[PDB]
Amino acid sequence: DILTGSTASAIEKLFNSPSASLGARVSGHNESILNSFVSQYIPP
Amino acid sequence: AIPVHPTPASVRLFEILQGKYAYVQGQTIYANLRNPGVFSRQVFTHLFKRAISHCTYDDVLHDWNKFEACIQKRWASRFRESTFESWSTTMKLTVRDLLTTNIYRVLHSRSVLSYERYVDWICATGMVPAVKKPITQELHSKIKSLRDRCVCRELGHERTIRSIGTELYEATKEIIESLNSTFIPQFTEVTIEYLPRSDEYVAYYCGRRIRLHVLFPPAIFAGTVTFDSPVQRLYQNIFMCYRTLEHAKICQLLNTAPLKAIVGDILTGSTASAIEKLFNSPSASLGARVSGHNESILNSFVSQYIPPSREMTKDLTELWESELFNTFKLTPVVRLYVRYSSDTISILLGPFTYLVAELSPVELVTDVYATLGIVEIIDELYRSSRLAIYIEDLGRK
Amino acid sequence: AIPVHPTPASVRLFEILQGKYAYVQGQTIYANLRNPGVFSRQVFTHLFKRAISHCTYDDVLHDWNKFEACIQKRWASRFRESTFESWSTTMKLTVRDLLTTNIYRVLHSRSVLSYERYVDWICATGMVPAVKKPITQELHSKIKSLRDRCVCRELGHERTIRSIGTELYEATKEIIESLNSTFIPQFTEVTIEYLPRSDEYVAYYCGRRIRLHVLFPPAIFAGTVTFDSPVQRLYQNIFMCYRTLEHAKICQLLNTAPLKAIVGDILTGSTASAIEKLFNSPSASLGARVSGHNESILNSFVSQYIPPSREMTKDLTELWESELFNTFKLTPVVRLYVRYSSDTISILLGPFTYLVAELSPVELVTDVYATLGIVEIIDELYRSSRLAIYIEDLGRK
Repeated sequence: DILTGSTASAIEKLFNSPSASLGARVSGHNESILNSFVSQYIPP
Repeated sequence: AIPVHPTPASVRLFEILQGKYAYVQGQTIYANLRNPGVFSRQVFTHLFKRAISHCTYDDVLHDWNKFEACIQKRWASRFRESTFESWSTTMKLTVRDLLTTNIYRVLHSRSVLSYERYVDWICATGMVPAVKKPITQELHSKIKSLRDRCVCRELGHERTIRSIGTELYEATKEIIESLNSTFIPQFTEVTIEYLPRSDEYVAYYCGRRIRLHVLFPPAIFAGTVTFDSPVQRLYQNIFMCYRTLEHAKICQLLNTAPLKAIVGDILTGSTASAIEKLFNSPSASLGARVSGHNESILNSFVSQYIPPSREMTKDLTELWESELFNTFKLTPVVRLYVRYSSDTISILLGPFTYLVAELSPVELVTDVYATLGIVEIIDELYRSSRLAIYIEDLGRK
Repeated sequence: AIPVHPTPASVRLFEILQGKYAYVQGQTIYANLRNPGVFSRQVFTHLFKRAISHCTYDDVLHDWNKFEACIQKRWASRFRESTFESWSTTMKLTVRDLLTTNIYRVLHSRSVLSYERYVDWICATGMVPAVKKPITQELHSKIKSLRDRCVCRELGHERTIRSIGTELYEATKEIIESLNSTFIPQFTEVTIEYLPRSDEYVAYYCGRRIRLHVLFPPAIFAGTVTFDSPVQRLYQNIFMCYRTLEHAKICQLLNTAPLKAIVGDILTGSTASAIEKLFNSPSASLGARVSGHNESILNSFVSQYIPPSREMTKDLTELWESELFNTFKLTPVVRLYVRYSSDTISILLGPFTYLVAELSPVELVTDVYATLGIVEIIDELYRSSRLAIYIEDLGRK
């Protein structure tokens, strides 16, 4: 369906998906963050 | 007691051969060994060999003596020599035209036996079911019609042609019984079962136990069934390739909004109305949310990672070509052309001609006869014939 | 009981051959096997072979004896030799001009039988319907007119030409009945149906059950119908390619505003009025909104990702060429030129000449006769003729 679709309904499907925004958490219920970095490493 | 064939594992494994998941450029070589092809060639060269070699030498002796007496009453060693050569050439043309037109109408005729369906079982399962079909009554009339076509070819006036055509009627009779006696079911409608006690394999073609040859036995290692045929091995690489093409199209549709945000007719158009259509579209601005109704964001980053897709299918195509060449030992013409070569005739036509199709009095192909024209077979089968020595024996007066 | 052909799955599969979705450079090779082409060649070489070889030798004997007596009254071994050679050359020219002009007017003549429509069923479905057409009365006059054209060619004064032209009238008679007796419907207006009980295939050409040959049976795996022909396999790759060309034009029209924003005649013009037109246009500034009437934005990023489109169609073209070459075994001239070669004649012209077109007394083509000129056929069919031996027999006095 995605590989063969109308590409207007297919974009309208994916833009409400839960697979469109990563939400990550690091906490111990009192512990604070100090810095954040992002990397796109893909192994060979 | 354990199901084998109609499972979501195996029927998924059959549709890869039809082309449904990751059809790439290497898989097209698999259709180079599903033609009728060589099997029409070996039925041809068997009926040509039997119809020629059964003839005698003494009938040719008085036939040329009938010929030279007809030329002695018309028009002396040079005179006999040009008449002898003409006679031999005319005889070769008549024998060539007296077989190859009779042999095609029985070749391209409908046969319940299909070499195309036998390959689809050898690949991807390793075992072949067969069904007995006794006879059907219209083929008896098709035996009579070629027999009514046989005496119509007897209308010519020569001694050897009556003796050649009689066995050719008999030789095409015994082949056409066997080429319509065994029917092979498609890939559905039959189940193959494994009872563990005295472990054999049983087929059920609509509630009837039929014959089933096993060529490479599947290994049943106590939880599942794994086959030996060279599609079971490529089963893991194909789905590892196909689930990225389904994943790259996911990554290519999330990176289609020209601007992204944290929230806390087209192919042939006027191109002014087309831009005016898309600029009010809901597909022009991504709005993504991450909240638990009290939870706050701290940072935001954006990346345009698109996974490799043209790299996976290049490798998959090379792997498919290598797997096909090695297991069945096909030899390319250098690619330019992909042919059969003799180790493939023993491994594919071997268990077909002798084991499932009950064809006893038939030789296999020679690897030069497998792919070299059709008229290139006929002249060499005339040169290697037992008749051509009898003709060249007449060269010494 | 289950519909097969008039479905949105199959009629979508037919328009790919017409060229409607992803027509790329590889698909143009498919039109290299839809010409009338070889079928006009085998009708030609059958009527040339029948009209030559039926002639005798004794008629040529007194015809040259009629010739040399006409040259003995005018102008002695060297004298006979130059007259013999001239006679033979004149005879060859007359026989060549007495066939090839009569054989073209019956070749390019309208035939209800089209080899072009039979290929469009073999590809993309695998099965061919046929309709019986008994006769039409203007063709009886077209039989009489070529018969009135036959005795007009009898106006020449030679013995062999009256005997050659009589069978040529008869040989073109039996062909022209069969080349107008079977009509093939286009791709619409017929439905093909599958009843499951005693499962055969039935065609309905406007409420009448007609003949239908099945060459590769489609596998009906309990939910859908999948065909075997080499367009069903490429059905998934073409739409995976075509839905990115429709998607790249979406990405190329959102990245056309020179400035983007978060909101909380042209081809031949004066180029000063053209800039003055576009600078007031609504197609010069993208305004995108993301709100739920209380919801606030937190970040904004911009990316110019355009998906690969020239990479998909390069691969699709290579895949199409490979699929066409392997399934039908065409051999290129090295590309420079793409030809038929003998394994394609058995797989395409085989079930046409003998199975759907009721053409019994006809041989297939030789692979050197398939694509080698037209005059290159005629001289070799004269050299391999049964008449040329009778001429060379006269060389020895």
